[PDB]
Amino acid sequence: WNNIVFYSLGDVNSYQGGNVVITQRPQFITSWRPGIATVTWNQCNGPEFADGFWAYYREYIAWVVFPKKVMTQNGYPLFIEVHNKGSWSEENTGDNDSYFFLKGYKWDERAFDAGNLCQKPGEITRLTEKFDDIIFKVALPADLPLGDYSVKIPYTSGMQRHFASYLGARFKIPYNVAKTLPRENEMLFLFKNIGG
Ligand SMILES: CC(=O)N[C@H]1[C@H](O[C@H]2[C@@H](O)[C@@H](CO)O[C@H](O[C@@H]3[C@H](O)[C@@H](O)[C@H](O[C@H]4[C@H](O)[C@@H](O)[C@H](O)O[C@@H]4CO)O[C@@H]3CO)[C@@H]2O)O[C@H](CO)[C@H](O)[C@@H]1O
Repeated sequence: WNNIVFYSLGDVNSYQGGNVVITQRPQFITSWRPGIATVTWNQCNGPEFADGFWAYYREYIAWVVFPKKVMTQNGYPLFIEVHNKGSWSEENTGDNDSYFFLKGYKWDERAFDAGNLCQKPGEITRLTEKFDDIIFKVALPADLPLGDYSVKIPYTSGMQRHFASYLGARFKIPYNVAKTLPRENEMLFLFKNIGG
């Protein structure tokens, strides 16, 4: 059997880009913040609870799905580009609308730990793991009005936890499903367009 549960993080953060001109590509840093996660998706055909007497195997993969474009409040498109993905595995690069970053750091790990191996959507748990930052840069359209900007950029980040009854178990949430997961995180990108 295989049980996979996606635990979604949902913090809001700000990044000050300062004064910028439309010929520049201001950057912003997206950091992974340990916190409370909410199940937003699962797929299970195994047992619901492990009572401590039985073994199962863990495969954990961190995910970040980030938009390639975002509209400003006043109606202008900002183009998001990856500047430094750190150790993240940037995949499904052909998608026109979103970046997909994954970090599979645990696999084939046998455990007897008691717990709920298929929490339902809405359930929560605390994620204490830390992952690398991702630095993005933004291209501003030349026709962007001058002034202060506070751009809300929704995105998904979370932990895919896969429990299985056997060794060598592998599962990755399909990109097409991931792209649709609730985007509970928010980067609030601030900057003042002084021209150019
Ligand atoms: C679908 C698939 O399995 N392979 C694709 C691959 O998928 C892996 C990728 O998304 C990474 C990103 O971190 O996470 C998963 O794998 C983890 C580790 O990162 C990876 O190093 C490790 O590999 C070990 C393998 O499992 C062992 O059997 C082997 O003996 O030793 C290897 C190295 O130590 O595996 C884990 C698995 O959880 C994903 O599985 O991504 C690429 C890039 O897109 C491509 O699609 C592959 O087909």
